[PDB]
Amino acid sequence: HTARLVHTADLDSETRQDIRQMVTGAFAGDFTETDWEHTLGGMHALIWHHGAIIAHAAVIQRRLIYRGNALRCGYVEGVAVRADWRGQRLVSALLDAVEQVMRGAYQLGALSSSARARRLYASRGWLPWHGPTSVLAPTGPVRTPDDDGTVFVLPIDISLDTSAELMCDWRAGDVW
Amino acid sequence: MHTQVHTARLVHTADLDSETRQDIRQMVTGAFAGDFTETDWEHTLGGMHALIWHHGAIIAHAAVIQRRLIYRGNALRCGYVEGVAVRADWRGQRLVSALLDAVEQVMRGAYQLGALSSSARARRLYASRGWLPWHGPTSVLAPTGPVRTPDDDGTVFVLPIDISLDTSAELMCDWRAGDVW
Ligand SMILES: CC(C)(COP(=O)(O)OP(=O)(O)OC[C@H]1O[C@@H](n2cnc3c(N)ncnc32)[C@H](O)[C@@H]1OP(=O)(O)O)[C@@H](O)C(=O)NCCC(=O)NCCS
Ligand SMILES: CC(C)(COP(=O)(O)OP(=O)(O)OC[C@H]1O[C@@H](n2cnc3c(N)ncnc32)[C@H](O)[C@@H]1OP(=O)(O)O)[C@@H](O)C(=O)NCCC(=O)NCCS
Ligand SMILES: NC[C@H]1O[C@H](O[C@H]2[C@H](O)[C@@H](O[C@H]3O[C@H](CO)[C@@H](O)[C@H](N)[C@H]3O)[C@H](N)C[C@@H]2N)[C@H](N)C[C@@H]1O
Ligand SMILES: NC[C@H]1O[C@H](O[C@H]2[C@H](O)[C@@H](O[C@H]3O[C@H](CO)[C@@H](O)[C@H](N)[C@H]3O)[C@H](N)C[C@@H]2N)[C@H](N)C[C@@H]1O
Ligand SMILES: Nc1ncnc2c1ncn2[C@@H]1O[C@H](COP(=O)(O)OP(=O)(O)O)[C@@H](OP(=O)(O)O)[C@H]1O
Repeated sequence: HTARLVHTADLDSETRQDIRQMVTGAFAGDFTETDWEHTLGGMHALIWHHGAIIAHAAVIQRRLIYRGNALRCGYVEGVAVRADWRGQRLVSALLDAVEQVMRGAYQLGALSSSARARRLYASRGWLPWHGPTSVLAPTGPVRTPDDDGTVFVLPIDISLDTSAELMCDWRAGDVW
Repeated sequence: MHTQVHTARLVHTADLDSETRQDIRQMVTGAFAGDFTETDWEHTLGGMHALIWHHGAIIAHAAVIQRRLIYRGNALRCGYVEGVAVRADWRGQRLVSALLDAVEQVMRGAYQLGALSSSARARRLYASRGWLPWHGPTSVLAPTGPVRTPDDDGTVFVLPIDISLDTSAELMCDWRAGDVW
């Protein structure tokens, strides 16, 4: 299988719904209205089999502040492979597409991973963040300790001290 | 299907081949008569470029990049318009309208609102298409906290997509290097 990249604005309404339902079912309900909102706005890597969406990952644009610079970041959201199609390395095909988008448009990729998926990201060259994570909330920088240990980055055109602070920009729901 | 002549084509930054990317950058930089910095170029990257081609050259460009604008404590998902330019030999023919057809389509299909900071020259063009001028004070959520951006007051326009915005309220953009708006 090979993923196809489609911008959110190019999704017909039937396709957009098929994605939301497949991703929601793949997370077994652990995917909220704001998790879905966070998957919108960027490029969706999609894998189909006979007219049905069997795999999805989205890369959206945001800023991550590292050593005072607001790095242009491709943030990965909604990675999911339909349950009956798992164990077939379809996720590797989704990540090939999302990583291609990073190399062509961003300074680094980033994402917040489940304890499970960590081996997968690390095997592809993603780096686990060791420094304290924070978010630039409307009141100012606030640490995000519940997200520590879950963030991974994919440097594109920068070497990174992964034990320095990393502060994402603000949004509703999970900020990472 | 007709030839598609002068219809703007949408291409993500990651899909621009090297020659096209350089053509866009020199064209947009030259369209602005020296008021387009390296940082302003960086701001045009990461999203969808609306491109109009003529004889293999880019004669108009507008990019829609994604960011958040904070309104009443809500981080709205915004398509922000950067690098709007029509090459000078092609101006006066409404090609910017063709760019905006594409930009507005991206807003309706992917964001809660479009926004941009307009030149005094271009304000009427946007207002004519239904973009609303932002009358409230503007600010940016800088690393030290909110800070007003008075130099950007009276320049911002928005295109709400099925959300109602009180355009007299404070509007606070997220942080980046260079001009935040
Ligand atoms: C995480 C996920 C995207 C991986 O997709 P995938 O294509 O199945 O991944 P792979 O084929 O490379 O397999 C990954 C691991 O999943 C497990 N797995 C294998 N078969 C499985 C099956 N039939 N059903 C469920 N999990 C299975 C194994 O641990 C496997 O390790 P291995 O490849 O070294 O043997 C997928 O399990 C899924 O969508 N999970 C729920 C959503 C979620 O957690 N997404 C990740 C968010 S960061
Ligand atoms: C703003 C811009 C994109 C408009 O593009 P366009 O396709 O030429 O727009 P229009 O055809 O609607 O012309 C806009 C106005 O420019 C003027 N104009 C006409 N011919 C012109 C020319 N040859 N050169 C300069 N301005 C001209 C007229 O005032 C016209 O208004 P009208 O339609 O009411 O007569 C273009 O002038 C530009 O690239 N300027 C430099 C970059 C810039 O400032 N971008 C704006 C980003 S906010
Ligand atoms: N809930 C659905 C989401 O799950 C993941 O991210 C989320 C991570 O899974 C979250 O991680 C949390 O849940 C995981 C997985 O159960 C735990 O391993 C982890 N220690 C805990 O902090 C982290 N705290 C936030 C992040 N948005 C996907 N990357 C995106 C998806 O929207
Ligand atoms: N300099 C190149 C840029 O010009 C425009 O935006 C810029 C606006 O033109 C700027 O507006 C300023 O410049 C214009 C003159 O062009 C004045 O009308 C306005 N009062 C003044 O504040 C505003 N302050 C910042 C914004 N990024 C383009 N939309 C984007 C482009 O990168
Ligand atoms: N209305 C326009 N304003 C500005 N340039 C224009 C316009 N109409 C035609 N041109 C250009 O003026 C040149 C001559 O136009 P044509 O290509 O139509 O010429 P031709 O029919 O005689 O072969 C072309 O530019 P190029 O040679 O650098 O590619 C063409 O793009």
